Amino acid sequence: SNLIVGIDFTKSNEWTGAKSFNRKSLHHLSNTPNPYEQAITIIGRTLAAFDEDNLIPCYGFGDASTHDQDVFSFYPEGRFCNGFEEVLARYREIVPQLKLAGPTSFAPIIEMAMTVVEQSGQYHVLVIIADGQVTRSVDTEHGRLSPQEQKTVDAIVKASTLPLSIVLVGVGDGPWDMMQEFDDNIPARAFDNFQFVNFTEIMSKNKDQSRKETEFALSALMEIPPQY
Amino acid sequence: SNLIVGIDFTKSNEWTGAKSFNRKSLHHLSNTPNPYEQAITIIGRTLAAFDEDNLIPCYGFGDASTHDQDVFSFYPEGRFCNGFEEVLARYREIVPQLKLAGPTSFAPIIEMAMTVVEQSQYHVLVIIADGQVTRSVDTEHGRLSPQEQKTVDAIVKASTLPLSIVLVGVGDGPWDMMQEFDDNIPARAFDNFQFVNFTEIMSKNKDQSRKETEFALSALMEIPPQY
Ligand SMILES: [Ca+2]
Ligand SMILES: [Ca+2]
Ligand SMILES: [Ca+2]
Ligand SMILES: [Ca+2]
Ligand SMILES: [Ca+2]
Ligand SMILES: [Ca+2]
Ligand SMILES: [Ca+2]
Ligand SMILES: [Ca+2]
Repeated sequence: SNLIVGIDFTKSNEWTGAKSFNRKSLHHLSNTPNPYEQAITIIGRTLAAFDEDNLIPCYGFGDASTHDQDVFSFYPEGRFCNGFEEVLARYREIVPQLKLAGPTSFAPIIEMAMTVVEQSGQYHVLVIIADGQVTRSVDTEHGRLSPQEQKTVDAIVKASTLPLSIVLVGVGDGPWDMMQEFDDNIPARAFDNFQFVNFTEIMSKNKDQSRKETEFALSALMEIPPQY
Repeated sequence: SNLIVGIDFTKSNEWTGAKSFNRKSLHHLSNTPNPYEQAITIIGRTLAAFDEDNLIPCYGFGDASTHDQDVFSFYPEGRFCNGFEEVLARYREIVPQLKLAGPTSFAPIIEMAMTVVEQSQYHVLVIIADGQVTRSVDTEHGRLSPQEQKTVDAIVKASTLPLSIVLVGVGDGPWDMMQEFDDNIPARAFDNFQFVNFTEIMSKNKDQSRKETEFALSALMEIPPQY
């Protein structure tokens, strides 16, 4: 198995840390690791074993350079991060230059993972670290969903015929209704290829750190098919 | 959720380590951990992370004091173990005092687990065992040995509670009967019994941490989708 990492850089990260991060942006850099740093770090400690070559494709999405249309690679060319040590380091280099934007769709990151799978038909797990706030639609002229939620669901459906599992690592306050829906209720799906894990909730419990980290890791891999 | 542990102390453990443990008893104490200790330790590092309060009801069964009728608590007035570090330490304290015996049945441990569930919110019962439940050729017992029949009956009755049973198999096997409890019990409300071959998983030559997670994911594989 190999890992793929996508990181949400949309503007909603500015306010989804109201309760869980003392009204600082989830991407704020300072004396203490923000929830994205914490997740990258713990993923490195607990899930990195499930990447066979320890090379990690990392992508960002939803900043002003990509909006809801594209992703960007952490490194020029098709060059990958060497371990989650470098994932974290590169995140910290990149964050100060980014203008957080939107709208929010998972279509571009899921399409990028589909391309990674075809560059390999080997099994992959895509890990998206995100605040859960995909663009919502209040409008009957739009149709049922926002175009972002429609495109995202369509990408999740298209990916479900590939050897790919998706894991949403949720950081911040939520709400988590949309992620829980992607987790449990996408009907046109070939198989259940989306798992939601509430990282911020798990890490806030009164248990030993190492037990919290293990609870996170197993919750993350809980829907990975039997055959692995 | 909450994790309950039951450990098999029947006499078959004296021979079910013939291949996997170089002809030593599976409960042999030394300066290297036996398969029960290996399993306790890995369960503590993995599955036990979910236990809400880190207090773990622990029981043994199948020694001379309980035979196929009862379990014994690791601690006097049913005091729970404080974390899996204490589960392991207490196991090591207890084993030298036990006379391994029989017959072998899972009815007592499953009945105890039901009692625990009823007094409590999801539970996982982990039974660490060599798989050798008492068999019989004699059909004056009915189709199954009294032990196997009472065990099946307990599994079925437990299936109406928020409880999943995971058999952590240690030693050589054979694993036919565990696979049957895993896959083939008719009157059951839901599939509440999973078999994991721990000795087979851990004997593979790969990264230790990946083996442990693979073990954990197998143990949790049949938890109902709700969780
Ligand atoms: Ca957003
Ligand atoms: Ca890789
Ligand atoms: Ca799911
Ligand atoms: Ca789920
Ligand atoms: Ca407990
Ligand atoms: Ca036995
Ligand atoms: Ca089963
Ligand atoms: Ca099974």
